[PDB]
Amino acid sequence: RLPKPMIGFGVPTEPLPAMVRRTLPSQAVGPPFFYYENVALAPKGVWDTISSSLYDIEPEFVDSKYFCAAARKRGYIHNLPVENRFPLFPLAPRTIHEALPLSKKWWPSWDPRTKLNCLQTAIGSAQLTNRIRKAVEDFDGEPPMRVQKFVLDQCRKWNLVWVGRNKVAPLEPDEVEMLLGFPKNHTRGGGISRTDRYKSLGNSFQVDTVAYHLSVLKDLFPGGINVLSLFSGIGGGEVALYRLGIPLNTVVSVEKSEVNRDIVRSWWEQTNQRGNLIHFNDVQQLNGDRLEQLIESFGGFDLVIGGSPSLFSSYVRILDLVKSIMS
Ligand SMILES: Nc1ncnc2c1ncn2[C@@H]1O[C@H](C[C@@H](N)CC[C@H](N)C(=O)O)[C@@H](O)[C@H]1O
Repeated sequence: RLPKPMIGFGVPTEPLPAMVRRTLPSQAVGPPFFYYENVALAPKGVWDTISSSLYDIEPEFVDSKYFCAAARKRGYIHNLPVENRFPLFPLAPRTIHEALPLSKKWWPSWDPRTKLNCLQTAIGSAQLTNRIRKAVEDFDGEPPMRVQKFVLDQCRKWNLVWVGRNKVAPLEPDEVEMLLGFPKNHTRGGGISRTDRYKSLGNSFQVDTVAYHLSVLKDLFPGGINVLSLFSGIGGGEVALYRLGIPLNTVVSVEKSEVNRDIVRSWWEQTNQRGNLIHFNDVQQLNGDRLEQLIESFGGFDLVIGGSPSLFSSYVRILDLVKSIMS
């Protein structure tokens, strides 16, 4: 169902495809700009539904493996210009060994991975890494093919990395933070647990990818940008805009988790944003009246952006309200 290399209309690290053009449906244009992200792998009918709900736009499928050392396959529905995109610099390390230098010295020659799988919320238990330890410990390299297959399967499944001889480990949160393009300690401290760190990171945007798409906005909004960020999580979008050097004037962030909200608030302060950050807890508390007053108070929204959430319906309802209001 998906393209041969998932580079969308193009990725910075490879040659542009032969086709980099898109003609936006007439209704799909106009302010505001919108950016919707969903899992790439999904039945035909779902993406059909999403497209029909979002002004007939066809999704742009891209794998974040072209932006970092971990794969992430996503479909992005948007109405942004597609040309003159530039990446965040410097480019993220794109192999496990580049990203995690301490992992290279203990990487067995028989482990061919140079790229991690999609980063998820759950982590490999001590029990499993123990099983792997005992499975490889008996041999002083290399282990029988069937055990090689057993441990390679477990490692791929759980994104385990080598940290010593006979020792694999799940990624620690700082490693995940950097793989996703977040500043270090972005999710550390302040009342969030470790497992919740993994859950908030596992559900986030890959920042380099998103920034590559949003980079076209930098010239358009020198006054600063007003953003409706829906299901904003730990603020992947805001961090992308920030790393792009796009000033943020007003951000309306709708996020159910208090832990996520606090993470984003801390970040907002730490980066000394002069602009305004406004939090709402439920996407269902943004009615036409609330949107109206937000807009008459702060000006219209330049970008509305949301990620992988009836909640999609909430996104659509809200985007439609905003576009209606703005004309
Ligand atoms: N009803 C809701 N209203 C607003 N946010 C929700 C709601 N339900 C779940 N969420 C938040 O949805 C975010 C949707 C995630 N895919 C977001 C990841 C986020 N975009 C990031 O880049 O970090 C999470 O914070 C979900 O917990």
